[PDB]
Amino acid sequence: HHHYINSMSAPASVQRGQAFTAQLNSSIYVQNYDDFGVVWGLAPPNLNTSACVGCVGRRIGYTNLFQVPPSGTVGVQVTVPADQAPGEYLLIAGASYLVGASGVTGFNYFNTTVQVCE
Amino acid sequence: HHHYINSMSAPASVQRGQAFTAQLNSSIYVQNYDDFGVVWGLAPPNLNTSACVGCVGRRIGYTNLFGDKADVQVPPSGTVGVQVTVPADQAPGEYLLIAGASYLVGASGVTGFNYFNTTVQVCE
Ligand SMILES: *[C@@H]1O[C@H](CO)[C@@H](O)[C@H](O)[C@H]1NC(C)=O
Ligand SMILES: *[C@@H]1O[C@H](CO)[C@@H](O)[C@H](O)[C@H]1NC(C)=O
Ligand SMILES: *[C@@H]1O[C@H](CO)[C@@H](O)[C@H](O)[C@H]1NC(C)=O
Ligand SMILES: *[C@@H]1O[C@H](CO)[C@@H](O)[C@H](O)[C@H]1NC(C)=O
Repeated sequence: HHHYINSMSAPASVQRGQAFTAQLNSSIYVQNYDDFGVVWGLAPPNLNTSACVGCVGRRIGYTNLFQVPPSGTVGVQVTVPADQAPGEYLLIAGASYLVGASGVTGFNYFNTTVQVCE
Repeated sequence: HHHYINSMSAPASVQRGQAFTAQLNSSIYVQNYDDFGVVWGLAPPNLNTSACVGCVGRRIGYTNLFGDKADVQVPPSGTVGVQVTVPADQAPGEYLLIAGASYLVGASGVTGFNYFNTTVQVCE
């Protein structure tokens, strides 16, 4: 229990209804750290997280994690629903976690721009 | 898809090293609502959450709630029991049992944690 997800990547373009792979990177940490899961969201590219605290957009997946390489890469399956309108979006990964002796829990967010094609 | 965990209960006393049954209630929700999982923590009885934002204390369990491989099936409205086990080395005494339920809600996809606590005595 001493590694955390530190970043997320994904293809620049995806086809709706067709699964693709998102990559999650991890690194070692001194404090105890638990990655519980990752919610996958598809958001408008203009999303304002200050006005919409915690927002990830439309939920398109959830990955339970609680396997994961402590200091490397893991691939995760993600699908944009077939009915999604084409265009530019933000793909948002919301990683739930616990850290430390006090058990601080929360979400870390990672995003990338993706083009959703028919 | 339209229900949410709104409360938690547990026994007044639990034996360390032994699993006990905690209860999670759920209610109907107007907007779309996902419960992803519940982290179970043992926190000092004096925990100030204003100073320790989002703290659950020592992690003693995690219940995955999403998908068909979910640990338990939450009824849209009602209660479900969850097996939670206090570590065998836990110091005896009074604690807060804290349940941290991760969620997503609404068309904007607001994600976060809801916290429910109850006082529990841990005995040898
Ligand atoms: C993830 O980590 C690997 C090295 O472990 C690196 O090659 C890759 O570029 C990283 N991706 C991101 C988005 O940081
Ligand atoms: C997307 O991530 C960047 C950092 O990688 C951050 O500055 C930006 O606020 C994020 N956007 C949203 C909508 O979360
Ligand atoms: C909801 O939980 C409370 C205790 O937290 C309990 O009194 C009640 O019976 C529960 N709901 C149902 C349907 O029993
Ligand atoms: C315990 O739950 C009550 C709700 O009845 C809440 O007011 C209180 O802040 C909780 N305690 C902590 C330490 O969060």
